Amino acid sequence: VNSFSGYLKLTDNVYIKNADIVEEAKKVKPTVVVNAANVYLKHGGGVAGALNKATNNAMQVESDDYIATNGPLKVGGSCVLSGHNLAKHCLHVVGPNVNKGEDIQLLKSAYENFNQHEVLLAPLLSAGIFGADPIHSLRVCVDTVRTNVYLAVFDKNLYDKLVSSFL
Ligand SMILES: O=C(O)c1csc(CCNC(=O)c2cc3nc[nH]c3cc2F)n1
Repeated sequence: VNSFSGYLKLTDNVYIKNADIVEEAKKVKPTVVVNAANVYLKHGGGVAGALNKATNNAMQVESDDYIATNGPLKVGGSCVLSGHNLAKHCLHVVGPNVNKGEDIQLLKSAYENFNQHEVLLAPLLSAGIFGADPIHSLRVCVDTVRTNVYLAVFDKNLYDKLVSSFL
């Protein structure tokens, strides 16, 4: 049993809810919240901008030190950093950004990072301002992630479309 509430069950291990991931993280304090990161960990907008704002920019400060030491992530890659006031840990995962021309096949590699964590609160990778089709992102998620993933979808209209079209 875990503390996630109000989710629709899509499969054995994937659950979904119309929710603001920031508010959901603040209430659950999950072990892992996933950020929709870019390779530079520049958390300017979308999910990343919202998560970072909720940490009062502490996420960005920590991220800048990480990049100064380690250099950029790979598209499809990830790193584990602090969850600050939102979670124990934040898994920063880089989905391909279609608006940068990045190969959508890397979306599966991005979701594979979730398998290193038994339970996660996450957004749909490469959705929103990353330009991919969220229906496709949900399909890749379901077909790739084997650990228990709680997906937060901010837009109610999109949430309803994702549920109604799910196979
Ligand atoms: O419906 C979805 O989940 C969806 C559609 S596009 C996309 C990526 C961009 N997300 C955001 O800008 C975003 C900003 C927030 N500010 C406060 N809480 C937020 C949650 C967010 F998700 N997510």
